[PDB]
Amino acid sequence: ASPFRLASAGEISEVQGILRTAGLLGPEKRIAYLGVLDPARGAGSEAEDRRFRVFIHDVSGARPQEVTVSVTNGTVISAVELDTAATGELPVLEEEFEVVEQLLATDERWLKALAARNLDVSKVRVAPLSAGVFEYAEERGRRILRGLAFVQDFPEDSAWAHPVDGLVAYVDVVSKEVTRVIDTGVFPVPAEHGNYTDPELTGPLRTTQKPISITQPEGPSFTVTGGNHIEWEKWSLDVGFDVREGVVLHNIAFRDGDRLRPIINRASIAEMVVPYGDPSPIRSWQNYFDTGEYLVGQYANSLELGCDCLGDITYLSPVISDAFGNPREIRNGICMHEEDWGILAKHSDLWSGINYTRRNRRMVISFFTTIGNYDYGFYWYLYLDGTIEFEAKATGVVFTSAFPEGGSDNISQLAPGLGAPFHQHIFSARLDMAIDGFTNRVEEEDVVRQTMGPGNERGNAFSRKRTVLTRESEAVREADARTGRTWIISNPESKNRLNEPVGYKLHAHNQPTLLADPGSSIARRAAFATKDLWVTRYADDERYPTGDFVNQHSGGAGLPSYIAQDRDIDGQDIVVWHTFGLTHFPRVEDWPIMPVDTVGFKLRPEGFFDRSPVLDVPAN
Amino acid sequence: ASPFRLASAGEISEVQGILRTAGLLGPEKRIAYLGVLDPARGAGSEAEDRRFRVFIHDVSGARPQEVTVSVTNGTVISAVELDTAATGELPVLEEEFEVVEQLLATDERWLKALAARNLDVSKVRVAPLSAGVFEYAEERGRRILRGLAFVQDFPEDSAWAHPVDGLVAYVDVVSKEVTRVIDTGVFPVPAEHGNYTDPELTGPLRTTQKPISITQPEGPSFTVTGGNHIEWEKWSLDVGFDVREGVVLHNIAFRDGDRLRPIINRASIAEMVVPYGDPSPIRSWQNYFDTGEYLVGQYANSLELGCDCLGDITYLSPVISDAFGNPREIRNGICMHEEDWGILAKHSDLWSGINYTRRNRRMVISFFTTIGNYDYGFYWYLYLDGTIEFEAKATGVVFTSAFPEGGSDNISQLAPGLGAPFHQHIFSARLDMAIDGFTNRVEEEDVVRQTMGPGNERGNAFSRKRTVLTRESEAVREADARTGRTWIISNPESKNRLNEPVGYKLHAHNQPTLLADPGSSIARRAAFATKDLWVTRYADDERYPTGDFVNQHSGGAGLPSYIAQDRDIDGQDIVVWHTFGLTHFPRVEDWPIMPVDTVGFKLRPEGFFDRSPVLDVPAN
Ligand SMILES: [NH3+]CCc1ccccc1
Ligand SMILES: [NH3+]CCc1ccccc1
Ligand SMILES: [Cu+2]
Ligand SMILES: [Cu+2]
Ligand code: NA
Ligand code: NA
Repeated sequence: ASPFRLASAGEISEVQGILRTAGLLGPEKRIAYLGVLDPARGAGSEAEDRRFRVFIHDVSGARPQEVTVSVTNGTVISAVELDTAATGELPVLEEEFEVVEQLLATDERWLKALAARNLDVSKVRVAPLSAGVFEYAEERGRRILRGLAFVQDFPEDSAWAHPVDGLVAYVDVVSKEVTRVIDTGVFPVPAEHGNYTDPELTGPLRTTQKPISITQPEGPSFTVTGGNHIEWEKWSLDVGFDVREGVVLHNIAFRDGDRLRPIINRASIAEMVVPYGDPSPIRSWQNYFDTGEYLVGQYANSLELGCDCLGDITYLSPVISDAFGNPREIRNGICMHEEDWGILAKHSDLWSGINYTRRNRRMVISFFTTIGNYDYGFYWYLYLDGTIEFEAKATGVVFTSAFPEGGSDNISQLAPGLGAPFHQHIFSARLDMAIDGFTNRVEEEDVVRQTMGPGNERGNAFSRKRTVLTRESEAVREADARTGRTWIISNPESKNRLNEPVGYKLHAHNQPTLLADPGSSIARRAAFATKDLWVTRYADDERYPTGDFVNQHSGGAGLPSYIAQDRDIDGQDIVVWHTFGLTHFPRVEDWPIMPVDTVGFKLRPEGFFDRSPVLDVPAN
Repeated sequence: ASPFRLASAGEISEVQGILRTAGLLGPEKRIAYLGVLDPARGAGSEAEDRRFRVFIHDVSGARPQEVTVSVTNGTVISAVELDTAATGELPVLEEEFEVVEQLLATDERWLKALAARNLDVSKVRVAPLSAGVFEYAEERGRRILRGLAFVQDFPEDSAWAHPVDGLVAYVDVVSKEVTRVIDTGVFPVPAEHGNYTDPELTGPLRTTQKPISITQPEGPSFTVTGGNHIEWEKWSLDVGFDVREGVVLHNIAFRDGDRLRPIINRASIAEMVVPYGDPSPIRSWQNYFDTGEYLVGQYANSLELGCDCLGDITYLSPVISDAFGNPREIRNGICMHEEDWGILAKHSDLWSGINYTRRNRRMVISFFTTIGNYDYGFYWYLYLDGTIEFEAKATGVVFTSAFPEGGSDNISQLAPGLGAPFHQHIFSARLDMAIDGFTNRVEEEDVVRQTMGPGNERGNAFSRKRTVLTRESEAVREADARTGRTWIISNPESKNRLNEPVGYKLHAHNQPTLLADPGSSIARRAAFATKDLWVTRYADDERYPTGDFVNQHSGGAGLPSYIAQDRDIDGQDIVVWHTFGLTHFPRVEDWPIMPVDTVGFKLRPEGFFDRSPVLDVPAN
């Protein structure tokens, strides 16, 4: 009954039928993106209109189309031809991954480069890398992928251990032309293997780990109704899934007594970028937006019980469309479980004699995605005390290069001859806030140091200051760890029992933002990544910090264009966009497969409740 | 057999006997501190000399004594009379907690202040707060406590909800004189109770939490030998316990193949300070060093199975001395267990077809302490991949005041009439490093941004720079979150297979340091807390960042005096002191008992190993 339910196989088949009947999905068409649209502001009409947005690619070279479909009424709502030279290309198709390698294997310039290196072309894998926008005028309006090569000594070999440096090719995947092959010189192909399942590399496996058993003899404390509605320890929310963003959280709310209080209308990771800091011409163009260009949701793993998710696990299996509009299930794509989380609160009082201890727990909602060499886990946590936390776990295999003779200022050496270019992993969380409703505002809170003097004779005082962000033009903010800077989202029209506005405080990790030169192509295309915090006024069509079509867009779309409208955000329907990321100088310990590193953020109640919300938690 | 074993009841009884026989422990003497001394550098003689350091207080007013005892040979090694006016007073005695309230209850000025407020003196509890050093010349050389009052409506009432503001008293606890009573005016005593076990406050307890069962059907993967030596997943270490510092980690080392490699010689939290930022004369003197002044180890809780520690738990029960030299056990004072910790490493490879997943776990060593209103958990974590992490968990009851009419810039309002002054909780970790041995150095690592130009035509490059700290005078460092600043401890004489020095990287949380004016008394006494990182050359007697006798020391002892020696630290036996802390602006949700907040730091291998150290972990 819920308009926020997951898309079903039947809905996707109906979309495919509507498009077919309308003449929009013939045999030369491919679906590059398909997703349900959220209800507009004002779904209180209960008139359910399940609408889907579709990006349709044309393999014959005709212009692509953005189509909106009403599955409820069986109609096409709108269909617009896209000018990709102006507004950007469609996301990379899974079926284009092979095309780079296959085209190159019959190009004379590529074959000559391999022959000079004594490489068998049947061993050479080619990574299909997004192109970006640089100095090649001939690429504007064309669908380009760039290719970097790795040697596979045998079919179960890890190709990442054998980069072929000094070589890169550009391919037009629609017209099937190799447009350029660039060979800056021969580098030795690193010879050591990186096969982390080879007993010669691992040695004998440890026998010292004894089992840890986590069970729930009465089952879990959360309930799932309607397929994707979760109720857990006064929290209520809907778990969505989008092929671009992955897991999306809707209608996060907290039952405070008899009253269901909204906190967040929609939470997602709306973009992620991995820019590389190696100035070599072979890789200086390399920045992939795994979300916006590749769509991380369509690469979600099936998660195995007792390996990926441990404990009493409830799964969701989201449905997405393949390139022809057929439904395909991602079996066990989302894991859902609660975890013990240590001490919640504890006091032994010298005067009252009362000893008091309570335990914490958190609800975990997660998925894993794999795009090429990298693997990422996305984890949302809900805590008993009202805290909401996000954590990204980065693992997989680092992207490699040769390590030059005489060293490098921009590459780490991992093994003899083997390098790993410096890079960042930068995320954008899009938080459509609804603190006690939709009239919200953001204040920047700084610690204030005070000088010794009158009214502060002992020089011990310190304070804090809050600055309201009133218009979008002043709502692009930077971190300041030294002054303890945080941001508070409050509802100036809803007060707690002390007559203060209710709020939530955003705690950032204060890691470095985008390091590239502000005049670079990547600074223009990933402008969101240059600042820690952006606040916009809510609009239906402002969904991604980089715009709708990231692939080969020249720059400036998304957040810089949104905030230029300079709209009123003081007690309005607002959206918080938080940039956070890891700066990765690879270490020897990251090779041949990298242990998880993490980054994220959290939101804690700030006078949202009238006292601690966990006084009613029982003793274990 | 190990010189790092825990003190036993028999050893403490022998210390008591040696002191008695030597004439040093008559009936007017009290032991204010007793602890075993670590072996000197060069214990390879195997000549075990178990030595104990003792601070002996004299209740008759004679000068106190520092005594060193050899329990092995049954001799007093040294006994020095202390000039407390010069070098500081001894730590607060547990038996002095009562004395403040009892003396005040017969003082006419105190009784008059209570009568003006219509307060029953039999209801008024008085907190025994450390005095610091301020403008009262008459306190130099005297053992002073200051008292702040709270009303207990009945014996099981939480007194913290009823602060008596506008009133403070100073007491000489040796001569039993009330030296001053200060009454700046009447404030209403907040009337609401804060009794978090009162069903009228909690409402009916939740029935929705179902059990989480964590068991180890084959027992734990770690072994304990010799009472306190731990072996777990290639880690080896000794767990010590000191009445001042609490849990101390010794000889942390990692078995890399057939070779046992040292990492950290001694790890402890060597100080902690809670400075308050309320400029009111009633509280502007208030800064307690829970470690240095009160000794957090002697207030360690007995931890209950299934409440404080959940899972397959191994306990230690450390032994300490009471004020007369009798052994007393802290039953179940240290919990020890391993925990599942999610995904360790994961990759699904598009070219090799291999799917690979491994799970992480951590070894946990923790204790909890309670000093008055506050409770703290100290957690050390060891991870499979070589990471070492510390986490402090702060909970308990916030220290309260009245909330003034018309508001305050330095106090939060928690309930009608009830305030909580702003404060910080600042810790000092003392890390006696031994990375692959004792020849170590520290480098400060910053991200380096690069400008668009020749050699960086696309403006994408970025790098890093490392600066060696060569002398103590340049080894007082500040955080810089914006440039991603970390610190690497390396051994320039031990190289990994890539011929780079082995190292470990220290990752700080980059929270604000001490906020008080640099000319204040607390900035001088807690100088360690003004900077994030200090490096000293190892010396036997340089144990605490604040000096040996913190109580009523005028300032400058400890780290500023150590680093003034300007010793060589480039490839030497060094000690890293890391300051980290929480800045606490209390929120309504912290009342009436506060949910845990956390802070800490971690160290990760940086080219310590020749590849990932967890390739030999088996599939679950
Ligand atoms: N992660 C997106 C870039 C990529 C895609 C496929 C193989 C290697 C790298
Ligand atoms: N935590 C050390 C200060 C303190 C000691 C006893 C009661 C309240 C406060
Ligand atoms: Cu990385
Ligand atoms: Cu606090
Ligand atoms: Na909003
Ligand atoms: Na050392």
